[PDB]
Amino acid sequence: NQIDLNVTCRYAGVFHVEKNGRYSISRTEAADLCQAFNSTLPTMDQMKLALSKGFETCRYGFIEGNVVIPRIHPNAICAANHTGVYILVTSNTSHYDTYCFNASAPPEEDCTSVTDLPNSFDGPVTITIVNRDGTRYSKKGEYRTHQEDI
Ligand SMILES: *[C]([O])C1(*)(*)N(*)(*)[C@](*)(*)C(*)(*)C2(*)(*)(*)=C(*)(*)C(*)(*)=C(*)(*)C(*)(*)=C12(*)(*)*
Repeated sequence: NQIDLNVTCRYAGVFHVEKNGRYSISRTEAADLCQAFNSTLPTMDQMKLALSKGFETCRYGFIEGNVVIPRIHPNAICAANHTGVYILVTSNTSHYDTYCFNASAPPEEDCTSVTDLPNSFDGPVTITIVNRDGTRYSKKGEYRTHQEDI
C-alpha cells in the first residue's frame, strides 16, 4: 500500500506532480493531491507566470479548467513542437499528471527539495515524495477523499 509522488521544482509557486511515474491521476484526485500539499490547481494566469520564470515539462497535467503542458523550448515529442502553455484539446481518456500551486513558495525558481506533505490526513498508505535529485520523504497517511479514486 504505497504511492510515489514525483515532484518538480516550483516556479512562481507552480509545480508538477506525477503519481507512480505514469499518467494515473483523475481530476478529483488532482484537487485532493494539491490540497495535501497546501496547494490548489493553478489558474491559467498562474501557469503563464510560472512558464515565464522557467517552468516547462513534457507531461500533460491538470490545471483549473484544462489539461496542459507548459513549454519553453520547441520539442517535436512534447506538445507537438508548441511553445507557451499548450492546451490539450482532444483525448479519449481522463487520467493525467497534475500541476499544483503553493502561494507561500518563492516568487521565481525554487529548486530545493520538497520534504513534507503538510496537509495529508490519517491513513494506511505509505506516501513517498520523490524529488528529481532522488531525495525522498515518506509518511503514512491518505489524501484521497473520493471513493472512486481509491
Ligand atoms: C521528471 O521531471 C519526473 N518524471 C520522471 C521521474 C521523476 C522523479 C522525480 C521527480 C520528477 C520526475
